Amino acid sequence: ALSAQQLLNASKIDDIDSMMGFERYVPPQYNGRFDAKDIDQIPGRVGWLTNMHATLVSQENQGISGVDFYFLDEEGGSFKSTVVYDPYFFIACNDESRVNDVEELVKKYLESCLKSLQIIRKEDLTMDNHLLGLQKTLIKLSFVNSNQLFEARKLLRPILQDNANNNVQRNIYNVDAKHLIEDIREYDVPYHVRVSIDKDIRVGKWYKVTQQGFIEDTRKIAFADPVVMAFAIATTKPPLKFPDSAVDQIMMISYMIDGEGFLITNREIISEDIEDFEYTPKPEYPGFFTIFNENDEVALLQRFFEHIRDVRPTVISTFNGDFFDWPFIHNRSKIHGLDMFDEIGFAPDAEGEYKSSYCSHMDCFRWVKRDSYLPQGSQGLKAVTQSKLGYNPIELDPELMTPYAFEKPQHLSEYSVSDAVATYYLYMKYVHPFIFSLCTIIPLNPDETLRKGTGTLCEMLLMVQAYQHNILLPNKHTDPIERFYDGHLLESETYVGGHVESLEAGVFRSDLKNEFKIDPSAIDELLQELPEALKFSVEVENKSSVDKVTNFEEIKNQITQKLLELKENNIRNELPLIYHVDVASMYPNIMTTNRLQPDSIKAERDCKTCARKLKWAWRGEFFPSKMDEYNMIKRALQNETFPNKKVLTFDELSYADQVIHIKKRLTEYSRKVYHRVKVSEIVEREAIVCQRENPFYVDTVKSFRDRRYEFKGLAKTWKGNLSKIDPSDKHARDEAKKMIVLYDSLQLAHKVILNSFYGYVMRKGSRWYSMEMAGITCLTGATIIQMARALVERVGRPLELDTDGIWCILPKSFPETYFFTLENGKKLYLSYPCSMLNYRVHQKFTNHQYQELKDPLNYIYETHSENTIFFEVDGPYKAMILPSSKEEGKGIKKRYAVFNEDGSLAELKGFELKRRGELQLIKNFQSDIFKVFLEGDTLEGCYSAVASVCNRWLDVLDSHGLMLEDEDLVSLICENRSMSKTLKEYEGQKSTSITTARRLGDFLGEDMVKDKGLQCKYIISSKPFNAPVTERAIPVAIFSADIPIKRSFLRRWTLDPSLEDLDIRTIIDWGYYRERLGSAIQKIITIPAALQGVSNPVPRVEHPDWLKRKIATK
DNA sequence: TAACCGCGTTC
DNA sequence: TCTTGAACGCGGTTA
Ligand SMILES: Nc1ncnc2c1ncn2[C@H]1C[C@H](O)[C@@H](COP(=O)(O)OP(=O)(O)OP(=O)(O)O)O1
Ligand code: SF4
Ligand SMILES: [Mg+2]
Repeated sequence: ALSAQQLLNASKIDDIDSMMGFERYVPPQYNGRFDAKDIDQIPGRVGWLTNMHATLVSQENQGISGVDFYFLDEEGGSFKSTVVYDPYFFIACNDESRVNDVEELVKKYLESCLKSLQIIRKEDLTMDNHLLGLQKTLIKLSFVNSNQLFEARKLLRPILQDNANNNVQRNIYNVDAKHLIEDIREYDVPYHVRVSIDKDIRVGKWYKVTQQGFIEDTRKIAFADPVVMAFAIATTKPPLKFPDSAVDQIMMISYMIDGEGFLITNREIISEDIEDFEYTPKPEYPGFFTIFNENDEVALLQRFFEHIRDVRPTVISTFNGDFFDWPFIHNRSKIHGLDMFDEIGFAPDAEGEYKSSYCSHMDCFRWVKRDSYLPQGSQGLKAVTQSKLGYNPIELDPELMTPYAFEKPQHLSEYSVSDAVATYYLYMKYVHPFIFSLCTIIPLNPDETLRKGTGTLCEMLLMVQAYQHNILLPNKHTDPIERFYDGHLLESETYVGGHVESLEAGVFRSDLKNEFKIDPSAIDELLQELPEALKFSVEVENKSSVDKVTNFEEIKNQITQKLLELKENNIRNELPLIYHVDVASMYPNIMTTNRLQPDSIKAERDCKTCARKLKWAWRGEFFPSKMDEYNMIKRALQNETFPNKKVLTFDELSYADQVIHIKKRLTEYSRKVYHRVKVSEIVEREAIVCQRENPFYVDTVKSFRDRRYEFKGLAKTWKGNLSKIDPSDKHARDEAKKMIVLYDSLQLAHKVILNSFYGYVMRKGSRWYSMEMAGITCLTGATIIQMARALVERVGRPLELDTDGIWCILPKSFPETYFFTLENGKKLYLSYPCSMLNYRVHQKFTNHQYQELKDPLNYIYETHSENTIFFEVDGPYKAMILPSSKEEGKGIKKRYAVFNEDGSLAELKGFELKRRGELQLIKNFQSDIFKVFLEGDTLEGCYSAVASVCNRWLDVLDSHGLMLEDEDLVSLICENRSMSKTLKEYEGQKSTSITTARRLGDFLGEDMVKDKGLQCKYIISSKPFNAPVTERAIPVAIFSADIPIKRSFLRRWTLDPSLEDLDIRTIIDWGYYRERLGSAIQKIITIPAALQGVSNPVPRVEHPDWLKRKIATK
């Protein structure tokens, strides 16, 4: 069957890898001991593992499944070895009495696929008394191949759906072996992952291939060096349109190999014989490119395909090559009669992405999207290169590439080549070390470590831990389709997340005095807690003792001066310090403090201080209908013929689509009757957390957090090295910076995976699901951060607060940073505002019930006090600009701008210029104003220097843009906007992006709006009027097209049949665009100035009504 | 006015 | 088949 067509395919693959140099090496036979202390005398071959692929092999009739491992040896060659391992899953029963009887049933019903049967015990944390050593008995169903495992799984799931569904009734006045199968387990594990876990094999490690298995060579830890190749293509699309594979040609293909770069050209579209040249933006990224000037598109592709075979790459890297680059090559190779699989070994898979067997295809766009921590507006290759590579790649309009093929091709080749050097060094500096080091710990291959969701990565890490501790894997979670509460059907239940608040707004600077009204009782507490808060810092936060200090009383008196000095002067006016307090890896440390894991959340029925009762906050959004109502609409629905995708009944439907209809018909009934559709209620629930459960989950979080803490630490050490270096030595400074951009990206690359251990608990299909633990983690974080704000509020003023961070000001007379001294010829760091917080969270949040198993054989536990929740401080900063809302008594959260002592921009957040695709004028306005919030010498002087830039930008919108040129206009007025889906999935929804897409469709043709993610760049129109903005967006692209279609389309949407004008200035509603500018100046300039006591610096933007009335009263 | 949506941020 | 979470700003429609 498919074993036959699956064993044919391997032949093909087996021959491809041999063509690309991957011999199938079988180790010599060895009748000796499986020694580990010396692997040198055991005969075999050493290799650095570089890929894995599940395959189907034959002896030495149906296939026996296994994994092909691709190696790079130390002699400079390569080989390939295979392991065989029986796929398997388990069966669980109700009655341990009858365990041997159902095994008899399994052997006979699964006769055609079962290979072996076994009775296995595993620890199951679902089970009473499992912490005393009790285990659960399972039946292990091994198989030959994975095609037979699937057959058996399709033979039992019928039984599983009888043992629950019904129960036939016969003799009403009155046990089968089939009803003992409670469930199957570990049935949905992918085969290649099952092998790497059970055999403890990872890509990026060194193994000595031997007859009895792979032996990890603990000696060599450093990676080997593959042969890397990155490439980017250039095409010849039509003007105004994205390239199509059918017609469009292929001008060039640039690529790089192991540090030497190459370029091949198509002379039927080009026009010159480009000569060998150099392009290195920085001396660290060489780019000497030798060009292969070829004639036709076939000579192109045939030289590319032959060069790959001549270099044997183990990794091909691209940039959005799975959605464009590769897929075009295949369609233009088929168009010219070639087989990519037969020539290179690449082909698309079930997900549409391109892969091979010997060569991992690394699409850099997936590391940038997932691990770069860059905003979506910075995920193009240019923004990525400036951010991560430290130079500017050459930009070129897409609508000038194919003309400049004939026009000026020696610059076109520089674009071609710049995209390659960007892609090659981006991969070599960021993608290669991150992904391959991630394969060291995560049991997948490079092209899957690169593409899986971060939640799935966490699932993989937790499975290795569950397997090595002999823990039975829970099945994948399935959400209940119907859930109720007090008689109402619910729309969405959730917990309340973190705590966000904006408190003050405006400008604050390290040289402009501020007013601090201080609570004396607050300092009185700081007075009492002071002796123990310093004993805190030296012990908990530095791992030392006050016995070794030389100056504890010397500094304790030193800082009690500055606090008692303030005890008298409650009201002061001094320069402020701008500081930031944020706890390091909050939610992970909240979890590892409270021993929080999903299996630790028990009930009353799952059970002297082991149970730790913690509180979370449930939030439900339910309909305002009762079940009498709910019952009434189901009867109406039952008398309706529904389509089949000829017409079926309501009960013949799928239950999932039943609720869908019910919800859509309860959608409108509940509204017209019960006045609304969503009613919100939040109840604070309590849950217990066993402090003695198998800590396999929380130990995976602690292990991964510790793995990130080192990178986050090394970055700080190199930050100080950059401080203590002369402001000139080029190499030095550069080197530092280079290292601090790598170690910040790396620690941030671990940041999302680390925090995905908390999100995994709520993920759809999670094996370890529990709404309780995610809610407990958030409310603990909320209560911690609100306790911290209540303290700083009484001694300074916090400006903004989010989840675990607090921006604040404190008077300059407040104690800042001191350093303890030891008799070791060393010193210890202390910043009092951090420690005063950390002492008091270590007094109201430590876990005095943390129990750990300290002798397993006798099942003894021991209690201690664990808490790893520390604040960290960054600063002091020079300035911070916080906007304010256009409504009364309301700031705005999640956006501000801070500035380093240097004047450099430290952090800018939330605003429109960072966001992907807003309107460029607002983006250009914002990238102009925050900089001149640093000029001037008084506050009201600041707001007027910034007002100059505000009025100059208003002059552009007030003068109808007649100062900007007819080409520098269209970009400053553009509004580029992405559409997550395709048009027909938006029917019923009317936005500006919607109509721009439909208008761009019947102009350029339906080929423009085929795939999703399309960029709706448009302008708002003046005509028609007395109408919505929704029905007024004009696709900006028409203005470069042909005049009659210009007038035809524009006249249709303007409702004016006369072609009065064709200029952008004619149709654009300037009153709209100046109102969107007026809102920006209100939020960032004037309203902030008012609340700081400065009259309107830009009186051309008018204060809102409520603030005028508030000004008149004062 | 206020609820509610899509998008893309900040956590 | 594959799949981290919630809170929020802002423009825009809808009730
Ligand atoms: N992608 C995310 N997914 C889930 N939770 C997140 C995410 N980002 C931030 N958070 C949640 C969990 C965080 O611990 C918590 C605080 O975020 P944040 O302070 O920015 O980083 P962090 O506290 O986890 O590490 P650190 O502060 O050292 O950079 O909010
Ligand atoms: S809290 Fe105590 S009684 Fe309850 S399950 Fe855990 S160990 Fe058993
Ligand atoms: Mg934090």
